[PDB]
Amino acid sequence: SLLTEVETYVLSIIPSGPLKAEIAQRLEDVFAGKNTDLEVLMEWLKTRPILSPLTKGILGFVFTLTVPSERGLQRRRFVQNALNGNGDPNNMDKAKKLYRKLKREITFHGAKEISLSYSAGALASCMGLIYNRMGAVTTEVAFGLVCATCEQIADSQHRSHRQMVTTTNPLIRHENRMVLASTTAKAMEQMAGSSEQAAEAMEVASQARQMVQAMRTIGTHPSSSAGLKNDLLENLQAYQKRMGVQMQRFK
Amino acid sequence: SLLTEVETYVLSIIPSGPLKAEIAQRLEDVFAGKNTDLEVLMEWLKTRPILSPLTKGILGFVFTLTVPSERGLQRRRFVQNALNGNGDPNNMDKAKKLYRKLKREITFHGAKEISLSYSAGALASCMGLIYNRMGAVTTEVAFGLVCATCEQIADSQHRSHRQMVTTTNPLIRHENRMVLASTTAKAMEQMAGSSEQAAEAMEVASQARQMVQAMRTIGTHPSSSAGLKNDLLENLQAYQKRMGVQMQRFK
Amino acid sequence: SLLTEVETYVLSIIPSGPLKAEIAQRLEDVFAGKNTDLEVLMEWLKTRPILSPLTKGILGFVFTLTVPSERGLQRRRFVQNALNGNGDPNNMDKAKKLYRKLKREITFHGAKEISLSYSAGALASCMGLIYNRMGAVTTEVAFGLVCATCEQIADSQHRSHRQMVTTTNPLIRHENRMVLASTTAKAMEQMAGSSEQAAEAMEVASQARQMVQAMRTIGTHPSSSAGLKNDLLENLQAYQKRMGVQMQRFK
Amino acid sequence: SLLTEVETYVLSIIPSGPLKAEIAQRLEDVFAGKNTDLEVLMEWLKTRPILSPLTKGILGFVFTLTVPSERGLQRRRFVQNALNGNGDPNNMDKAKKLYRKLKREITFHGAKEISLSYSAGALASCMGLIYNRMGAVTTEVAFGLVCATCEQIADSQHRSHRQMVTTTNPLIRHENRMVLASTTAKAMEQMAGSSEQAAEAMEVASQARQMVQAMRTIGTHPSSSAGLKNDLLENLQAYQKRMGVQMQRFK
Amino acid sequence: SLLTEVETYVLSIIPSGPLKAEIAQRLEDVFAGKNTDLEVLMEWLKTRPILSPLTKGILGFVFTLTVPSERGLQRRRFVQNALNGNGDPNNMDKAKKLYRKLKREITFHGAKEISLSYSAGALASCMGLIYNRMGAVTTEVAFGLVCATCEQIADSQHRSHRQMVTTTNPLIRHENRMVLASTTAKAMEQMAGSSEQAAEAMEVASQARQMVQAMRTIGTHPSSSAGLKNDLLENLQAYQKRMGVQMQRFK
Repeated sequence: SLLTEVETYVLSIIPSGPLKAEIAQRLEDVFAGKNTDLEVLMEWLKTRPILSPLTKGILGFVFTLTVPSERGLQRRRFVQNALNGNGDPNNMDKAKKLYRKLKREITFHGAKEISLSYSAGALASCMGLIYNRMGAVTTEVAFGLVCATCEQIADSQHRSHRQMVTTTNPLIRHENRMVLASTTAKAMEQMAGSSEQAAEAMEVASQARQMVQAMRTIGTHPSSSAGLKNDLLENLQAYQKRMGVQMQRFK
Repeated sequence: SLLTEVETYVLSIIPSGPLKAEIAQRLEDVFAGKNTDLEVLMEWLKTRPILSPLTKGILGFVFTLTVPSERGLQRRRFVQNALNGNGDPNNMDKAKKLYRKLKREITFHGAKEISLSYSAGALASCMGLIYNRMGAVTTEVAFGLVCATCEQIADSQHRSHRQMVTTTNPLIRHENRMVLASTTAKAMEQMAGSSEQAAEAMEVASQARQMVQAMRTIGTHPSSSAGLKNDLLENLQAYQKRMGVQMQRFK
Repeated sequence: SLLTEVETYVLSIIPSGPLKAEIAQRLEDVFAGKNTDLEVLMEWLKTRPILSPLTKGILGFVFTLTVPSERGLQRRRFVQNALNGNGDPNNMDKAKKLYRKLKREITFHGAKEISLSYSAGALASCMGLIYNRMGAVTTEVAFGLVCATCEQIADSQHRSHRQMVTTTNPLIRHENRMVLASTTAKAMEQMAGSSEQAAEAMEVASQARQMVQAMRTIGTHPSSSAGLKNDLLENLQAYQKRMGVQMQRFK
Repeated sequence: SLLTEVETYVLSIIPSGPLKAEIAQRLEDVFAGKNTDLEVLMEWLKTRPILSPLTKGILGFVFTLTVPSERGLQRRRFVQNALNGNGDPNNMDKAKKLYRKLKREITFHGAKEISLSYSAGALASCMGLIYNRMGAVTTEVAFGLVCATCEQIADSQHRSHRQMVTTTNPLIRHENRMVLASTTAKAMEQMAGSSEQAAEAMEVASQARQMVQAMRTIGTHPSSSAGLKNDLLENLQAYQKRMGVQMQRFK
Repeated sequence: SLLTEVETYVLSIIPSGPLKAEIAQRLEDVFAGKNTDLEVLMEWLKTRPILSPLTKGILGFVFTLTVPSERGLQRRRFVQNALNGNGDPNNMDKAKKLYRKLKREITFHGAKEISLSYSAGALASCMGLIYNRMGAVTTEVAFGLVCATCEQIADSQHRSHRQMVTTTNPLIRHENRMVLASTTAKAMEQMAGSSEQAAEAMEVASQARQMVQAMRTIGTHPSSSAGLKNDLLENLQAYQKRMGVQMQRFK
């Protein structure tokens, strides 16, 4: 498919959080064709929290093609300013070399290959060029390009969140055990509320949010959070395993 | 048959999604002869999301012949501009060589053979020529041509989605496991709602949309989605197997 | 028909507004033959707002032929001055070449063809010549000429409102969202007042005129009008859809 | 359209306030053709509050063309003095270069293009020239010019209200929170009075005008207005959201 | 906006009290355009209580431009005498340097910038110069100047009410607790009288005006007013919180 190969190369560049859980409803209802509007979506996406201007741009290049109409309205400025890359003079023709190449392709992987064998930042300049003409580059090709633009990025993270240096301090490794549990427990309040019982594991999750409120409220020793996530899951490995979704995945 | 050999060569060029699930209702109700209009259909098809201008053209060449009347109205422009191919001077006569050949045939496969033994892009120029005269080429022949025009395309994809290069990153292979499940689970909410129970597998599918909302909401590790689609199907391999449609097909 | 092929080639040259909604009642009641007078109509048409002197002329050449009598009164001057084209010496005979050609035809499309294969401005000189003799050119032929004179114009706009350059500023794209809604909402006050309820959507439309009065009265940010028309229609997609006319056409 | 592309390029140069909410009723009833007079309108527009003499001039060049008659009365002086630009000798011919160019055009965007590729202040000199002859420049062309004259202005603001330097003082940032709320609350008294209840949110808005009267009456600390607009909207996000217009737009 | 950026730079220079609560109704009804007169307003503003002659002048320079007419009457003398600054010979040309600069600008922030990069008292001399000619300085520019003139002032206070030296005496810190409460309680009598109950918190506020009358009537010890404001608010944190405006803002 082609729409389950674009959300994948688009949702993998966004940080993890309720932003990515909302965007993935907009992208969903955009493809399906619900009653939606663009300038609503582009304003909601310009005010946003943490998001690279490049990443606010790609999602503007996406929602402008996918939407059920050819509005052709004022090409919004946060995108056109985002995809130039602060005007690098050394790729103005390189993008045009690519824009004139991609004008010839008709399939998806034909473009993603050509665009991968290319720089990691001049692709945006082509995307900011297609965001001004969009005349002979069909949308399948363009999705081949953003899937390359966003794969050069996703590899930038995979070479980063693997080259990390884990922490030695206990204070920080105490809070990480509290965050993960207080976070994981807030989800389980939601994953259960849409179920039939919603009364045995909504509580087992709430108290592990209270117990974490207490440690911060008491100044407890960092040797107390040890085994807090995995001890939460075990207590609702019965209710929220078959009367819920599943477990041994959140850890 | 002849109408179950035209939807096949027309629905195989369109990307996969709710577009193709809607088009295949328009093509259905067009052949059957329900109360339908053309300029409605041609406007709805001009505003559309991802679709090659060539592919917006073929479907205009189809719906103009299949519709229960000979309107002969203004030959809409997105088609006539789409099927010329940006005016290639090297096939103006080659199409006319074909247009004068196809004028002689009376059967379907007689045209699809002749049109296959020919270029992959000059066929459109003939189709844009039949879209201006349509005088001695019966509709059976024309359907022989679009079935060739769209088989040269469907082979272009089969030589593309087989020459692909699978991904190595886990972030991207984490999202693909979320998309496929969140997508597959949205269908099962629909394939069940038209059934008698609609209450055991509509939930088993909804929670696997919630559990996927949680991972994005938590930033879970990419080793958690492993076995999420096939683990969904197993939990409604009982309800949505005999009280539904069938399974072990979606994977 | 012949009168539904003259209002079409005459109402397509007039700008959009209450002028065109009034003219199309005069042209209607002229053909039907209601109790009407000419010099009333020609005075009302000389004082008018935005209208090309050429376009004030064609409508004088129309209403003078269509009216239920052969007055033959003083050929009013705003027309005769409008159709000469500021006295081009290079078409005085070309029009007379056409006036002597059109004297031979008896059908409509026979004239519209001959007059199309001709200049875009010497046609008026023929029309200003027929506006002085009108002796052997039957009215069917003359309507063949104005339908050509006004098709050379309507193509001038189609090559203009398609070659436009959309706006980038938000202030201007903020007001356009206010105009379209405040305009569209004034119509819906009228399209509902001639109905049975006239009380649920007359209000839903009035408040969206008040909310737009407020933004101008407050100096609101240009990211507030986003989704104002389409948000209006949705709120009276229930009342003014079946207890009214129809929708999803105004957008 | 052409009248929804003139109010947009005319209402975007006027400051925000009840002036712009009144002008946009005059421009509305002028196009529609209600019983209106010019010298009333030109006197009402000469006495006015804050408005650039240039901006008082453009609206005189507009209302003189749009009005349902060709009065041709004494060309009022606040316009003719406004559009010369204090007699710049370096554009007397440049305007005449433009006046002789625009005499040839028949469409709208043909003029707006030509007039954009030109100075930002010599356009007025052409407009003050058309305000003295108005002989071969049709009104469509002239509206193409004011839409350019007023786009050179609207870009002057967009390069100004974006280059602003936000305030650091709390006293000033205390009053801005009071103005916006006391202003926004006065509108909501009006947007509700034309509704059925007009009794739950007319009060919720009035008290937030009283609470702001109190701070000025008490000399309250600048850390009290923090969250006053958005706290107002929340209290009538129930009444004045569906029994009114809409919200989350005024902020 | 431009009128919600002038009341802010004008109401921030006036002391806090019923003066500022009245002025902010005059400025409001001036912009909106109610039936108002100038010489009424300028007399009411000349007799006034505490107000710097400079501050009585700026508000005369404001109300003279904002008012719906061009009276051009006798330039009232309390302004013209106020804005010269007791005739400083060392800025007669500096203002004229500014008056000739500001004659060139057309936008607001363009003037406020230029006028900020300038003295804190020669701005008035320019304002007293514009109060005599007002010929080529549009009102938008002038409002750019008073917004600078009054920002040099508002910073003078922010460098004053922050450099204060708090009091050590208890007698004075006893009365301040009585004033704030007796003042705050008089407002709450008003903020409640425009509500539905006006009977539970109008009394809770009146008695805290009586209890303060008693201390003055008894000569009570300064350790009795401690916790009088915050103890008042708590007793009508129920009535005058949802059946009123809001609280925890007055402290």
